[PDB]
Amino acid sequence: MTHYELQALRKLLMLEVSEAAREIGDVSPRSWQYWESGRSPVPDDVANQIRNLTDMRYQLLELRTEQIEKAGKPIQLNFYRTLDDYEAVTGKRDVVSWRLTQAVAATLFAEGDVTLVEQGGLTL
Amino acid sequence: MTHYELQALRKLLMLEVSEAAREIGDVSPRSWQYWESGRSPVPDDVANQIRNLTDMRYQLLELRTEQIEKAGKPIQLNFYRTLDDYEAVTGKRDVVSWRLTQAVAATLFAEGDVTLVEQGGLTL
Repeated sequence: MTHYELQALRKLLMLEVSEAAREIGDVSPRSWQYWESGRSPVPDDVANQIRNLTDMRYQLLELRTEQIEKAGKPIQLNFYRTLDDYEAVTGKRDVVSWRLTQAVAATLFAEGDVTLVEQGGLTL
Repeated sequence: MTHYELQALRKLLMLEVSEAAREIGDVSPRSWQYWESGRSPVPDDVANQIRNLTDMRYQLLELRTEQIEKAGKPIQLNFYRTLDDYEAVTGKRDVVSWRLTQAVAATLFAEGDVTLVEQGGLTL
């Protein structure tokens, strides 16, 4: 996977460089920056994890689309401003899953399929 | 517009807070942070600008999708790592439009509709 493929997906998932560097790579931000600028090759394990996260974004989008089908109206999704807000609902400080919820909800909200709330959002 | 609606769209556009603060609000990064945390209300002009940038995102997605239809195969899109790369192609150092090209290209790449290149991509 190239440096700009890696960056495009990392940004699309709403990961910060420091979060991706720590949770996906087991490396410093400077190393992840090198992977994103082409200064060092992207390790294949990292490319695989990034593609699997991209697949999960797609799957979550599909599940929310099925929920929208059942509801007959746009559903509500929680947009968690902070990891604490996410933790309040899930009990876990899972950075990558938190950013994933942000990416899914933001995409659906922009495309008109969903409304956003801080607390009433639909589960699963 | 609520504070988390503003943040979700700002992030989906791939804008940094300092970029949104300078180019969209005419305000400091701290003031934009306040709009995104709920400490100050989102000005209606800013909300309008954000909604229009979101419309442009959707519109660029539609045009690229039409280009893919006409091509009969995946097309190549430039993913500009830096504002310099963007300017080299467009002749303009338009931060907001640059981030928009990144967001469009990243979504289409994730869905498999497009390949990414650093140079030579199909222009629109």
